[PDB]
Amino acid sequence: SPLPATHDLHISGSINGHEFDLEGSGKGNAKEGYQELHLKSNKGDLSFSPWILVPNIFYQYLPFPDGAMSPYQAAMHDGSGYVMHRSMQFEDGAMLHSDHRYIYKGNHIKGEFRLTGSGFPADGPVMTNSLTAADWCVDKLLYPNDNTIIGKFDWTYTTTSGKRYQSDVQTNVTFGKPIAADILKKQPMFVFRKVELKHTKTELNFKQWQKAFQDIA
Amino acid sequence: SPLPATHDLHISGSINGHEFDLEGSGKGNAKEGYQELHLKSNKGDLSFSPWILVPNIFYQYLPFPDGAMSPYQAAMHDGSGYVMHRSMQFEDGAMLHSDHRYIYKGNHIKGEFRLTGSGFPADGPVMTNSLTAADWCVDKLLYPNDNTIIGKFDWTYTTTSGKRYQSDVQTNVTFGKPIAADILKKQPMFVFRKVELKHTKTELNFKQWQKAFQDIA
Amino acid sequence: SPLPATHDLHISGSINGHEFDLEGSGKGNAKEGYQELHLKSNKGDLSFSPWILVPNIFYQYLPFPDGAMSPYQAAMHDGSGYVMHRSMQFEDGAMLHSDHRYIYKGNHIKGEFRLTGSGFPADGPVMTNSLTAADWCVDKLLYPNDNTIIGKFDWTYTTTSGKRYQSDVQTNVTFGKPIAADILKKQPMFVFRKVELKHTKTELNFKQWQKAFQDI
Amino acid sequence: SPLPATHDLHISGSINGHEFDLEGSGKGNAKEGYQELHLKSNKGDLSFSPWILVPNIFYQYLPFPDGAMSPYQAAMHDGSGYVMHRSMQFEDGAMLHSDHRYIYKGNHIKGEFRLTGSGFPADGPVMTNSLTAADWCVDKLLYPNDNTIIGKFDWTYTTTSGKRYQSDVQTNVTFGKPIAADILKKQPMFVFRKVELKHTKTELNFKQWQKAFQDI
Repeated sequence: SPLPATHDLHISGSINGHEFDLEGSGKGNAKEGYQELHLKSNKGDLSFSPWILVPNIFYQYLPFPDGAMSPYQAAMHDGSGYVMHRSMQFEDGAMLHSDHRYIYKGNHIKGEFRLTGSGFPADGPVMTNSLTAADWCVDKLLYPNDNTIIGKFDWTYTTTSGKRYQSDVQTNVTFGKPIAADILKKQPMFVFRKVELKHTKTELNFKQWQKAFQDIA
Repeated sequence: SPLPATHDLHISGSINGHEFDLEGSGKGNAKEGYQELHLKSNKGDLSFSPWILVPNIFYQYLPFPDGAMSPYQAAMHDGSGYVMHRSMQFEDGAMLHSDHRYIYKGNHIKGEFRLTGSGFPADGPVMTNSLTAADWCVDKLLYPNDNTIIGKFDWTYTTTSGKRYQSDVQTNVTFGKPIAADILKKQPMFVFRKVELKHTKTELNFKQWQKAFQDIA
Repeated sequence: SPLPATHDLHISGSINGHEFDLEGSGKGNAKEGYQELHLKSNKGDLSFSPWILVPNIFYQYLPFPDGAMSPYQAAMHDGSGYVMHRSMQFEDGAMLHSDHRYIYKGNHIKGEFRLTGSGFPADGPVMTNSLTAADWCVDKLLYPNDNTIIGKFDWTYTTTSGKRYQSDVQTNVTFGKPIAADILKKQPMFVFRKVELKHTKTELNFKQWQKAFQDI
Repeated sequence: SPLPATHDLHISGSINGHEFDLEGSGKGNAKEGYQELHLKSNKGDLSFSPWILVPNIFYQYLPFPDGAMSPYQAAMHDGSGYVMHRSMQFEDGAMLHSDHRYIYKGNHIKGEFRLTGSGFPADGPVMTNSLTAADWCVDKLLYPNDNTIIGKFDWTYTTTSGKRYQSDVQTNVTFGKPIAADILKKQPMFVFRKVELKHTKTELNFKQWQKAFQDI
């Protein structure tokens, strides 16, 4: 493959015991780090805030500094691939885990994601649609061995009450083959991201900007 | 349904990116809290310690104090059911999540479990088969609303080096209908458990004893 | 050196930046695990729930099963002693850590505890004095080496709104001499405890029951 | 009240039960974020890696973007001040918490920091003095109310074995007066920092670079 230009996603699973299923497609620009995605529900109205599906709704679009391939891009490029496993531990006792798999077809990516979330309080912000936005975020990546990224960030939404809603997020990424030694010696690597989400009860339109950095200006 | 007498399990997923799949059956005694289970691999040798599959490898076998039905037993009994979502956060950066679903057929239970584990160090105790046993365990249960248990325990194995291997484990249990009000007013509830596991690279034989308690002698 | 029959406590530090200081005296039964304590404020009215000072307000009162001494008691008995370091990580972002020291004078314990708690939201149950009780509790103990206990429990209060207030609690205990081999080989050890607190803005009246168990 | 140009530190407490006490002096540039510090032990040779005292070894040196004062600096500037409470939760079960206070005398800061660390395994990198450097670091800051900062970062050292040593770090900062509205509305704020440490068993020589950012 070359760098990605387009992608689709089928994402499904359950939140508080209630099944959900979405699909759609999007595109992005793998040199800029930007991507956008449209999703539509296959099982009626979502009963939970669509914002809970971020960050889960494609780091193949993410370059590393000075136009280098991120390990994600490299793994797409030679076709050896990777999977991700993410955990979100919310401050109010909720948990959401996800598994991420991909199939490549030239410069197009097909994502299959499975999520399980539970323990969202009936009156907390996820079940009342009270999440309003996700804060700008710094992701910290380390490679504890040659085929794994352990990444972390503190994830916060703003909400309608003005109180933020917090979780600890950890993403373990497992590669089909060794990450290039030149990527492995620049640790830690950070990535600054911004997202937007417009949404109804049945549809999402998401956009994301990403930029990797070892150091700041 | 009545109380369970027998069960089978199909359990599958991936550990460090490597797929695994097991099935088998067992039985137990729902008044005593005891159950045993035999499992066999459908995909060759496990490349990870089988002990990592405990606690994941049926609280329907668990009575509450003085022969009362546990909420698990009650949910089987009227057929309204429940699911579980468990998270294990290991001290060395590994994570393992699981989703648990059941189907009842009279006094027989069919479990379908899906697990994703990742970030196990190549030289840590899971990938070297160095777990030797699981410590006796106290599970602490609360019901933050009428259809959910949030349970927790500190989970430790002994290992061949003599160092214990630790994780934080949280199990969120989501019920199809409200838990009985008489169960909901006895919080917290604790459960003392013991397990044994004999195993090879392709087969497991597990046993478990459980006893619920609000207070001790 | 005898098992403890009476004790004093001086506990101080700050909560959300506001200094506090209490002292008092109590007693208990080291064969049974029970003790009780009275504390009075030296700096005016407490600005936070006094319940936040539990569990921090003496495991020298705790025996082990079958009349054995707990490690806490043995270290009092030989004078070698120990310190505790405790951390409470609250679900709403607050943190409270404490440092515990003791002087023994025959059967009397003097505690000097220093505490820093911070980050408690102005409308949370601690700052609105809305905590009503602490749930009964199981403490899981391990000894990762011969002079250290690492213990954990999930700590929950009931509150006036009905919704519980939770924290993760880790207590590390460090001994001046090795723990006896016979205690070391019985792991985990669990301890079941119940507490009561009656309080006003200046005074606390605390009781506790505790009992070690390995199995039920 | 001027921005800081020099500072002293007295830092004490215990690690694994062993008391330690250091003092010294340093300086820095409050327009640039840099500061450096020298510390000397008053109680003999340290029995643990001196790296464990970082990050704990002065954000009054930290400016905010475009020459604005950080909240730390503004609270020095008006004399209203603040305290910090920090917690480090290590991957191997150790815990280290600290309490930070300051006295200001014109452009000079006096710090008094109290620390308790415990649970560090005898064969871990802290007790074998095997920590070699601290990774560069991004601190995420939020203000859940008008006098409080709640900050977090994942803290990692490199060690002689090649394997990193990790901890979760939460710092709660409490202000004697409200933070300015204009600082409050810019959340999150991030801070990028680099540190160096040269040390012997009795002496530390510490430098730090820091720079706030909202975006890159």
